[PDB]
Parts: sequence; C-alpha cells; structure tokens
Amino acid sequence: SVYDAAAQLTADVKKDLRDSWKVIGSDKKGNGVALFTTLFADNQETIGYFKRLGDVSQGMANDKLRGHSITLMYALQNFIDQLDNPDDLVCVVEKFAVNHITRKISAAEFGKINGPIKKVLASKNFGDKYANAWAKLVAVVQAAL
Amino acid sequence: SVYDAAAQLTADVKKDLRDSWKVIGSDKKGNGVALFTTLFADNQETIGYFKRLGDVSQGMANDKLRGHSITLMYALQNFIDQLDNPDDLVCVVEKFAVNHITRKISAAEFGKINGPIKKVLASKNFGDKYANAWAKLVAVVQAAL
Ligand code: HEM
Ligand code: HEM
Repeated sequence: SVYDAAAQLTADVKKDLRDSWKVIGSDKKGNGVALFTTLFADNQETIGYFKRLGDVSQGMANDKLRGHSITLMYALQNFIDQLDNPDDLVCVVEKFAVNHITRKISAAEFGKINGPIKKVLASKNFGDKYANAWAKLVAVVQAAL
Repeated sequence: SVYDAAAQLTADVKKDLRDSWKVIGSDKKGNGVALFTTLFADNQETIGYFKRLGDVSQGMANDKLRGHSITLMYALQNFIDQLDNPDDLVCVVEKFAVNHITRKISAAEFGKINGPIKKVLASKNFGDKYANAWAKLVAVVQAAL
C-alpha cells in the first residue's frame, strides 16, 4: 500500500531527501522549469499530455508552463514537509495521485520523472545516492497509481 | 484585470501578508482544516462542490479533507513566495484559477473564503487590517475567474 511505501522511507533517505531539497528547492522557478523541460527532451512521447500548456518549447517564456512548473515544485515541497508523518504524507500523495489518475497517467509513466530528477540533481552535484533517495519518494506516489 | 489587481499589492499590503503568514502558515494542517470547517459551517451552500471529499463534517478525521486542506495551504505559500515578482504571481494565480473555472466556481463564490480567512486570522489575534490585506490577495485570483 501507499502507507507501506511511505512508512519504509528511512532516516538516511529522509536526510538525503531534505539535504538535496534545501538546494534544488531553493530556486523553484529555475529548477522546476529545468525539471519539466527535461522531461520533454528525453521523453517526447509525453508532450501530448500537456496540450493545455500550449507550446512547451517556449520554455521559461511560456507563462502557463512557468506557472505549472513552479506549482509542481510546491507539490514536492508538500511531500518533503510531511516526511516525518506517514499519515499526512499518505493523504497528500493520494490527493495528487487523483490529479494524475484522471489524466490516465500510469505508475510506470509517472516513473519517467526519475530521469529528469536525476539530471537536475547532478547539475547541483548530488550523485546517485540522492537520485536513489528521490526514486524511493516517487515510488510512494507510484504505489497510489 | 489580474494585472491591475496584482498592482494593488503595495509594500504595506505585502508586509502584512508576510507577517501574518509566518504565523498562520506555521501550522498548515491545523489552520488549513480550520479554514474549511469554517467555510462549510458559514456557507453550507458550497458543500455540494466538494462531493469528492466525502463527508466533510468529519473534519480532521476525513483523510481526503485533510489532504485537500494541507494542499490548499501550499497554494497560499506559493502566492506569498511570488509577491516579489508580479509576473510569476500572475502565472501561478492563473494556473489555480483554471482549477476552479473547471469546477464552475465564480469570482463571487470564490470570495466566500474571505469570511473564513478573517475568522482564522482573528483567532490568532490578527485583526481587520490583516483580513483586508488577504482580501486583496484573494482579489487577484477573483480577477482571473
Ligand atoms: C515529481 C513528479 C510529479 C509531480 C509532483 C507532479 C505534480 C503535478 C501537479 C501539482 C499538477 C497540477 C494538478 C492540477 O492542478 O490538476 C500536475 C498535472 C499534470 N501532470 Fe504531473 N506531476 C509529476 C509527474 C508527472 C509525470 C511523470 C507526468 C507525465 C508522464 C505527469 C502528467 C501530468 C499531467 C498530464 C497533468 C495535467 C497538466 C494540465 O493540463 O494542467 N506528471 N502534476
Ligand atoms: C484561498 C482560496 C482558495 C485557494 C487558494 C484554493 C486552492 C485550491 C487548490 C490548490 C485545489 C486543488 C486543485 C486540484 O488539484 O484540482 C482546489 C480545489 C478545489 N477548490 Fe479551491 N481554493 C480556494 C477557494 C475555493 C472556494 C472558496 C471554493 C468554493 C466556493 C473552491 C472550490 C474548489 C473545488 C470545488 C475544488 C475541487 C475539489 C476536489 O474535488 O478535489 N475553492 N482549490
């Protein structure tokens, strides 16, 4: 279950998540757009899912894309803040899960975000250990899809 | 015009929003649920819009309501963080506006949140001065509906 997936996040993982978020989370507009734009360049098949955002190739200049990207980073902020309380983490994860379930996004497709996260982390010198920690957090969401 | 409304956020208004947010934003779960239990208590006619959350009268015990409430507080956090840049505040406001336009929520009904905000602020010893500052922030979203 989602609860089991959340309850598994260890102290070392939470530590790595929080330490890395201190940095990548400090510039939500910049890192959010980079994270999201990287998803398109590496997984072109997903572009169609974001038609509401207009021409996503416009990057930062696209106000809809910018608003979406900044807001996505606050979803992650939400997750990071609820780490010490699985019950709260679970209810916010399920809330965001519905938003994707309605868009027909499968657990496998949601996992496509791992590549982008790993790359953004690397641009800030956070290695594989940190990428693995984030994959574990993403896995919590996947348990809900 | 969302741009004209954003212009209404002067130095003094932004300061009050920040000062008050430091207090109410420190407990997103508690204050977030307080907002909704108040909204549904004072304006029962709005309950229908929230069918997905189930029995809202359950308050904190309702996982869907709690997840919803926490998430809402992060939208306000988003707004507060974008006060320095009107162009970024506008794009995040329009993003959330769409979420309500799709649910057929009008500017007038969105404004019903002012009552709960004033009550929650009052409970923390923040008077009309602060309630009015927040009413101006809500006005920015109303301009986009
Ligand atoms: C770190 C992981 C992710 C987070 C935290 C996240 C967060 C969000 C948030 C907050 C929204 C706005 C929900 C709404 O207002 O309706 C959203 C929308 C959406 N997401 Fe994600 N998402 C993630 C990954 C993905 C991935 C991997 C895909 C694609 C395979 C995806 C597809 C979508 C779609 C199609 C929408 C609707 C966009 C629109 O039309 O506004 N998301 N996401
Ligand atoms: C401070 C003002 C408010 C903010 C910042 C706000 C924020 C949000 C956010 C972030 C969501 C989740 C979006 C999504 O995932 O689709 C949401 C959903 C919603 N909001 Fe608001 N909202 C506010 C006031 C209101 C008011 C006053 C009403 C009704 C009169 C309203 C009606 C809705 C409805 C119907 C939903 C969908 C709930 C669901 O089925 O999950 N909102 N709002």
